[PDB]
Amino acid sequence: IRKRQPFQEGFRITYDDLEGGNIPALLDVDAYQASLKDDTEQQKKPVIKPLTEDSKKRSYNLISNDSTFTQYRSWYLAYNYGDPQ
Repeated sequence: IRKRQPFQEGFRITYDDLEGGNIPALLDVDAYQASLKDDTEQQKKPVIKPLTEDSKKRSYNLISNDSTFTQYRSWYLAYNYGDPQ
């Protein structure tokens, strides 16, 4: 990663600098699958279920419970999808 204007000094990048580059959460595959399949055993699939914690119950630090984004942010993500302006 380099700085487009290079001669002006300094190159520091902080969390606030990655506007709009918030990393999407990972959906709960198991949950979706299960739901659909037992609906099958009986529609009404809680696809939605962004997963909150990992196996060892380590949090993914979601921005909120009813959102699809985590407090994690990435530079790559931003340069590619963030605001071009």
